[PDB]
Amino acid sequence: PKIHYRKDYKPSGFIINNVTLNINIHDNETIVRSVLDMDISKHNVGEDLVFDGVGLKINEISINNKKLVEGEEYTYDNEFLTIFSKFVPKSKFAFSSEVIIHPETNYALTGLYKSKNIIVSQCEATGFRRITFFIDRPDMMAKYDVTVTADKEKYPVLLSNGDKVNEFEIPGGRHGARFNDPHLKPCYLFAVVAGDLKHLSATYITKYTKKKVELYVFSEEKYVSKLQWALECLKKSMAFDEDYFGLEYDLSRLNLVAVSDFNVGAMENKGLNIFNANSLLASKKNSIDFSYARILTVVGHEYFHNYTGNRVTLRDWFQLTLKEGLTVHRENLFSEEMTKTVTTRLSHVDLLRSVQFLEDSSPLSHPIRPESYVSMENFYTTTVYDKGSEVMRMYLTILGEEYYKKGFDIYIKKNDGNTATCEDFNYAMEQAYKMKKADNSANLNQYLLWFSQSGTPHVSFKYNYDAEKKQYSIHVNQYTKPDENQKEKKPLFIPISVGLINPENGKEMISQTTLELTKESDTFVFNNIAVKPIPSLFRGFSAPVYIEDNLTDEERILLLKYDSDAFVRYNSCTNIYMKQILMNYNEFLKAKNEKLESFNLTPVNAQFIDAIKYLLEDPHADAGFKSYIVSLPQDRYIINFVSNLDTDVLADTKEYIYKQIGDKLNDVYYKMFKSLEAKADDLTYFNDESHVDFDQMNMRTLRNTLLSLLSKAQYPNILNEIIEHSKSPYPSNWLTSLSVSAYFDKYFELYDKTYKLSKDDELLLQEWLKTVSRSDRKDIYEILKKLENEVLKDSKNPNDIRAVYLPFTNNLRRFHDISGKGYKLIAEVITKTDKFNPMVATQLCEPFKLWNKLDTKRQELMLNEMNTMLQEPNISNNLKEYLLRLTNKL
Ligand SMILES: CC(C)C[C@H](NC(=O)[C@@H](O)[C@H](N)Cc1ccccc1)C(=O)NO
Ligand SMILES: [Mg+2]
Ligand SMILES: [Mg+2]
Ligand SMILES: [Zn+2]
Repeated sequence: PKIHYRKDYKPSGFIINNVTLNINIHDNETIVRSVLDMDISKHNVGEDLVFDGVGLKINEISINNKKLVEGEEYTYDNEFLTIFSKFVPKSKFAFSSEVIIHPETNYALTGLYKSKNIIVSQCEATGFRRITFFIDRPDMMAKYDVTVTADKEKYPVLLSNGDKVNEFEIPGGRHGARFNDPHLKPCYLFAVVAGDLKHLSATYITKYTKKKVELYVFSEEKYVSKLQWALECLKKSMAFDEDYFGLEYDLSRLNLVAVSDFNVGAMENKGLNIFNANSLLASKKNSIDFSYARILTVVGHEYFHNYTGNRVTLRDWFQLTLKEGLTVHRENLFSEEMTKTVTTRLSHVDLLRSVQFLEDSSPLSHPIRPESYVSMENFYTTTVYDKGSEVMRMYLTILGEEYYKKGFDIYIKKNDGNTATCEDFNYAMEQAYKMKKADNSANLNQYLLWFSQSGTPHVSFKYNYDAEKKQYSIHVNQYTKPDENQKEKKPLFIPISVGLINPENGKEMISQTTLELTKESDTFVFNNIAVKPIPSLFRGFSAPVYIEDNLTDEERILLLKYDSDAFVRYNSCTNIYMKQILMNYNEFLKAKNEKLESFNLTPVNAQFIDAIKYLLEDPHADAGFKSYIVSLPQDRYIINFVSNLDTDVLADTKEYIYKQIGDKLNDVYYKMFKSLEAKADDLTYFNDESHVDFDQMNMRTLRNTLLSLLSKAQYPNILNEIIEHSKSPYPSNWLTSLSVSAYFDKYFELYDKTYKLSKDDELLLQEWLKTVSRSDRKDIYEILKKLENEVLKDSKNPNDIRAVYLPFTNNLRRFHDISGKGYKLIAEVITKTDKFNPMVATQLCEPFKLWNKLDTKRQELMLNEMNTMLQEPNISNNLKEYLLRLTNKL
C-alpha cells in the first residue's frame, strides 16, 4: 500500500491563489470547468506539476490558453494528472480544465453526489479531487469564485460557500447562481448544494460589532417542520462563542442543510454546513429524545469549527486532532453549559472509556497525532476526536479559566487566516502557563507527549494517614504499556483533580485542588487533615487514564453516597461493579472449563445494593445520574479488563448480577417507575421546538431503564405497563415499549404497531430499525432476515444499513454466537457495502476491533472472516488499510 508519513511533510513547490469554478449540472452528467490562478513557491525546484484528480473524464486541459495534450504535455492515470515541467510556467499562470463527473452514480458519497433529489458535495478529506483537479491538501489555501447552473424546476435552490453575487436565467429552463467566498480556505471546506429545498430563517445580530447575520436552515419539503430546533441550537452556538470566547461569525449568511444520504454526522464547510438529516432534523412527535442532544452537539460542533478548523486550519492531515479534538472540547463546554446536567459529561466519559480505551489497547492504537496513513478517512477516530478532546480539556484544568482563555486567544489571534500545527497550540498554552506560574522558565515540553505517545496511562494510588501529625499522603504511580508505536513509554503530565471526604460525616475536608503528576511516581502530602479521609480522585475525570483507586468497596459506597463530584460517585459505582464482574466472571469460567457439577458465586455486596436504593429514593439526585447507577458498565469497558474474554461467560455474569440486584430492588424500581410518570411525561413544550427540558428527558431515560430491568425480570403484571407505555405520545417511550416487549409474546404485535407509527418519517423508521436490531430476542437472526427482505431491501442509504446491523453487533450473546454466524453475517455486509461505499464498509467493521481480546475460538472465527474480507478482489484502500492494521499486518 501507498503510505504518507508525518515526518515527510514539506511545503508545495506551487501556490494556488484563486479558484474559479462553473458547475453545470444536467440529468446524466455534470460538467465542471475550473480555472486555477497559480504561481511558483519559494520551494519550487523545477518539478513536474502534479494534480490530484480521481475518476474525472477530461474534456480539456490548458495553461495560459495553450491546449495540453495527453502523452505529450501531460499524463493522467485516473488518480494524478502530471504536467511535465517543461510546460509549467516559471511565474504566475492560469491552469484551465474541464471535466465530466456523475453525481447521479456516485454512491460513495464523497465528492459530488445525489442524495434523493438533492445534489450535494462532501470534500473532507480527499473528496475535492473527485470534483476537479487540485493539489488536494489543506495547506493549499485559495479564494473561491463558484457558479452553479441547473434545471430550475428540479433545482430551484443553488448554494455555495460565501456571498451570493448574481442569479440569472439561462435558456432551456435552466438557471445559475454565483458565489464569492472572501475567506482563504483549503479545498476540503468547499461545498455546493442544488435542490428543491425549503427553509426557515432568522436574523442574528452579533454581540460586539452588531453585524446582521442571516441564518438559514434547509431540508426537503416533506421535513421543513423538523428544522426549528437546529436553528435555535445555531443561535445558542453563536451566543456561546461570543460570550465565552469572544468570537463572532464572519460572513453575512450561514446556511445549514440536511441531506438524507451522508457518511458521517455533519461537515463544517464555510458558511454552508451540511448535515446527515439525523443530526439536523427533529420533531417531538417524530423523534426520540436523544435527537435533541445530538442536534445540539452537531450544530454546535460544526459552528465552532468556524474558528477552530476554518479561520485557523490544518497544515497537514496529521494535525487533524488540532481541529477535531479542540472542537469536540469546545462543543463539550457548550453542551455542559446548555444542558446543565451531569449526564452530559458522564456520557462523554462513558464513550471514551468504552470505545476509545478499547481502540487504544487494540492493534489499531495510535497517538492523537498519527505518524502515518494510507487513507486519511481511517483516522477520523475516537482517539483523535475523544482522547483529543480530553487532551484539549486538560489545558483548561491545568491553567484554569482565566489563563486558558488567554492561551486560546493567543492561538486564535496568531494563526488567524492561516494553517497551524499541534505545536502552535501547545506554544500558545505554554505562554499562558509561563504567565500563570509567574516564571518564564516553565514550559510544556512534556505535554507534547500527549500528542505523540499512544496508549492509555494507568494511574494507581497508595494512602497513608498519621493521626498524631494530622498528615495524609497520596502516593501516585503512572504506567503506560509499551506497544507498536513506542517500545519505551514516558511519563505524561497528568493533572489529578482531588478532594477529600470525611467518612464519618460525609463532608469535604479541603478546597478542591489539582495535583500535577509529571514523574513516574510522586507523593503528595496534606497537612491539617483532621481524620483519615476517603480520597475523591480524578474529579470530573481530569485526565484520560485507567484509574486504580485502591479503595475498598466500603470506601467506594461512601463516596457514591456522599461525594460532591458526579464523576467520582459514578466511578466508585463502576469500580464496585467491575470487582463483582471480574470475580463472578472467573467463577463461571472455572466452572465451564473444569466442567463442574456445582460451584459458588460471590453475591453482590448487600451494602452496595442498599446504597443504590438510597440514591434511587433521593429526590435531589439527577435522574440521569440514577440511570447510570442501575446499569452495569458497558461491555466494551469491561473487555479492557479481561484477556481471552469468553462472551457467553460474560453474558451469564451480567445476568447474575442484574438478577441479584433486582431480587432486592424490583419493588423500588416499580414504585419509582410509577412515581416518575407525571413529571416525566408532562407535555409542557410538546409543541415548542425551541425549548427542551433536559432534566425531563433524563427522567424519561430513567423510566425506560427501570422498565427494561422490570421486563427482563418478568415483574408481575409488567406487560400491562408496557402496553400502556406503547400509547405514549413520546417516541422514546413507545419505542422502548417495543424493546422491552422482547421478553413477552406481545413482541410481534408491538413490532407491527410501532412499524406503522414509524414508517412515514424516514428518520423515525431508522430509529425503529435500530430498536428492532438491538432487541433481546432469541430469534434475532430471523428478525434481521425479515428486516433485510421487508424494509432495508437494496437501500444504499448509510443510515438504513447502519440501523439494521450495528445495534445487533452489540448483542453479546447472539452476535458472538460460537458458530461464528454473527461474524459471517457482518463480514458479508461489509464486503457488499465496500463495492459502493468504502467509508461505510469500514464503519461496519467496528465489532471486529476487539478480536484479539476474545477467547481463542472467537479470535479464530473473527480472524478467518477478516482475512476472507482482505482476499476480496477490488477491496478499497480504506477497508484494506483498516483490516491490515487491525490484523497486525501493517
Ligand atoms: C463529533 C461530531 C459532533 C460530529 C462529527 N463531525 C465532524 O467532526 C465534522 O466536523 C468532520 N469535519 C466531518 C468528517 C469529514 C471527513 C471524515 C469524517 C468526518 C461526525 O460527523 N460524527 O458522525
Ligand atoms: Mg467519474
Ligand atoms: Mg430512503
Ligand atoms: Zn469536526
